Formats: sequence, structure tokens, C-alpha cells
Amino acid sequence: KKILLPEPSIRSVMQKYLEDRGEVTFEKIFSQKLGYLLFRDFCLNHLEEARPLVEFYEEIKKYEKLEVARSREIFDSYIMKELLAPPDLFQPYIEEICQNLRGDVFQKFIESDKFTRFCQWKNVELNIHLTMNDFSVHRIIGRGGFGEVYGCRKADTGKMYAMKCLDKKRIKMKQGETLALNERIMLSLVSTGDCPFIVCMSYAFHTPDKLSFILDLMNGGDLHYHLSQHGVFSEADMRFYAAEIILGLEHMHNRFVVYRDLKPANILLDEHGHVRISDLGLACDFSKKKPHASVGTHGYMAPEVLQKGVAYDSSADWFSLGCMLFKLLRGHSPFRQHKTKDKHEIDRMTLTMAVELPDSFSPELRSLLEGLLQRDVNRRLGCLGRGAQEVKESPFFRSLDWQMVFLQKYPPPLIPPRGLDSDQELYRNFPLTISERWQQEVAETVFDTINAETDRL
Ligand SMILES: O=C(NCc1ccccc1)c1cccc(NCc2nnc(-c3ccncc3)[nH]2)c1
Repeated sequence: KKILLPEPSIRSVMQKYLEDRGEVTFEKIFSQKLGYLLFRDFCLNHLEEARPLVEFYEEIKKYEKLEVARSREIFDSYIMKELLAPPDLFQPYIEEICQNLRGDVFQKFIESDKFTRFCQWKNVELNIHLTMNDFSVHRIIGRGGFGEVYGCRKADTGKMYAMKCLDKKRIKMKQGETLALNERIMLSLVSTGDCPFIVCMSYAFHTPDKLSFILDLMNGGDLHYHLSQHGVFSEADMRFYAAEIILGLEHMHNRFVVYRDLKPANILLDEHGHVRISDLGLACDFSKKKPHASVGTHGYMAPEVLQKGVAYDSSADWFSLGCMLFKLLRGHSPFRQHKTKDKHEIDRMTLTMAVELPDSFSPELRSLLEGLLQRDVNRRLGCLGRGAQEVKESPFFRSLDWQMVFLQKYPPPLIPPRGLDSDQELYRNFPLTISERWQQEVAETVFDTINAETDRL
């Protein structure tokens, strides 16, 4: 069930289609992964059209004593970094190269076979109509109120995914349409930018009787389950999870989304032990209007979320992180003392209770927790103006390189062990394919091999 590119004859209609939408510009095509890759290859076949690139690639062949794959790597790693797609002496020279690249070389690209190939891939993208036959479904890996989550392979590329499959009957029966759709909106806002610390969405589709989210596969269970098996974590182990989560929150806050349900059961591990924030059903967009409602899990909600009538924003999440990091070190939320099932008492504690930190805690850790758990939003870490940057700058993360955190170069502390009619109208607009995600999927699976096969035909 693999991919078949349409024949080159679609070029005229496709080129015109995109021109009418003003999408045949350097900024539009170059910022797409598949556009970048094909434009890169065009440049590399016709280096003469970019004066500085000829001499450079002539010198590298002599320096490395080569026998094509290097050309691509050097373009991606070195050339792109130096040109970027604090004042620099070479600024006018960077502009000259880039102006030639986005003008005369782009134009010649538009007129070449390589743009015909971009039109073919782009046509396939606009023809995505996902059903359950496009996936091969394996075992259950998660359960919830309206449905469950399965492991699966998408047939045409072979990429493994998680398929969150909500049952429409059960949604109707429990009167939770608004929240199922909220998850779809929230995922849509968050799943751009390619972030490694959030369980993002690639596709959404629906059947007669099921809503389906295709999501990043997280195979290794959640931090709640692992905390009960491992026991509490040291400061060194918790730092790893904290750093990765702080970057997940930064990403969400940058897109004006408060998450509101930050807690260990909502932190999933992959098979390597790296983590992502999952379940955005309770998250809220705060770009237009700030939410007031008390939403979350009781030992994890911030004072401003609980206080009656007070508006709140991303500030909530930093407090929730404070509660959650304490839970990883101590086995319980700070404001749930003796495994209480008294929600009123937990909330009173959240506002009034002085959190007693043991001597074993380092002063650096105390600084962090006392910062995150500030009850006034005006004095809390993360809320003084500069967001996640203020939290990264804590002395608990003194020795971390945040670039390496982002790139996932730090070793994880725990490696999981291997092994009616009107109602259907509500779910129109539910189908979505996030372009960036599909292109990334194609790039990393079958792009090269389909291009070679097509080139032969
Ligand atoms: O509708 C739901 N929840 C609604 C709700 C929430 C809170 C209280 C009342 C109702 C619902 C439905 C299926 C599952 C889950 N949560 C588990 C989960 N979420 N993502 C994964 C996952 C597993 C592997 N890989 C990637 C993702 N697993 C919640």
C-alpha cells in the first residue's frame, strides 16, 4: 500500500493552483521540508549558478578526497548554519548569497524538473484521505474516559504511531463533545514547530463511529506508574525530567496555551526514557481571553486557578511543575499529606500550607521549589516577564547546557523494560493533516527511495 506520485503532467494545473494562492515564493517553498530538500538538490546539481558555492565545493572534494551524500550533509549542517536561511563582518556577503539564492536560483528551480517533482509530492499531500485501512493496528497502550490508545503502523510509509481512538457513542452518552473537540483544537495549535517534548498530532480523521487522533508513539508508560515502581527519584534524575518538561511548557506558552493538568500520570516515556507532555484535553488557548475556571487535578492546581473569579494564564503551569517535581522527589504532592481523598482540604493547603523541605534537599533545589511554589503570581519563577528562561536560569540547572537538553543528548535515568445525523455534523472539520508533520514523516521514511524509483520511470 505504498506511495505513488502522480505523473509529471499535473505540473501546469499544480503550478497555477499555488501561484493563485501566492505560494510559489521562496519563503513559502523553502520553509517546507520537501521544498528545502528538492531545492537543495537543485542547487547541488547546478552549483555554477551560485558563484561562492562552486569554489567551496571544489575545495571540499580535495580536502576530503571523495569517491553526493556529503554535499547534502554540508549543505544542511554547515552552509545553512552560516547563512541562517550581534553584528557580523560578513553580513553584506551573507545577503548577496541569499539574494541570489532566493531570486535567480529559485526562478531557475521553478522552471526545472525539481519543481515538477515538488508539485507531484504536493499533489499527494492535498490528496490525503485517511481511513483505518491506511493503518495496521496493534495492541492497546492506554485507556481513558471516552476511548483508548493503540500502537499502529501507517502502511504507505511504515512509521509507527499511537492512534488515540475515541468512541462517538460514548462521547454523546457522556455529553463531552466540547472537550473532545477542544483536544483537536489544542493539538492543532501545539503540533507545529516539531517539538520533542509534547505528544503531538500528525493526523486527525473520523469514521462512522470513532474519532481518531494519530499521535507521537510513547511506548514506555507514564511517570506515575514508574514512580510507583522506581520509588522516588534523586535530584540528579529529577533534573532530567524537569528540564525536558520545562521545554515542553515553553513551547506551549509560546503558542499561548496553558496546559492546566500538569502531573506525573500525564508525562509519558518513550522506549528510550525521554519524556513528553500528553493529554491536551484540559488545555486552554489564552491568546484572546484569559480563563477563570478551576480546571486541573486538585493537588496540582495553582492558587490563581482555585481562587474564585481570578483570571490566569501560563503562570498556573509553573506552580503545577513545582508540585510535580516535589512529587518525584517525595512520592506525594506537597498539599496531599496522608493520601487524602478530601479535595477541599487539598485546596485549603494549596493556598495556606508552608511546604516543609528536608535537610537532604540542596539549597539550589530549595531555591527552585520555593520559586515555583510562590503563591502570589507576581513573585513566581516563570511569571516575572521572561517565561521559561527564568526557570532555566535557576541554580538547580547551573551545569546544564539547554541546547543539549533540547537535542536530547543527556542520558535518561530510567529505561523502560521491553514488552444520529445532526451529531456527525459536529465532527465536520475534525479531519486534518498537519503539512509539516506529514512532510517530516515522508522525509524520514520513503522520500529518497520514491524519488529514485520515480526518476527511473
Ligand atoms: O478522553 C480521554 N480523557 C478525557 C478525560 C480526562 C480526565 C478526566 C475525565 C475524562 C482519554 C482517552 C484515551 C486515553 C486518555 N489518556 C491516556 C493517554 N493519553 N495519551 C496517551 C498516549 C499513549 C501512547 N502514546 C501516545 C499517547 N495515553 C484519555
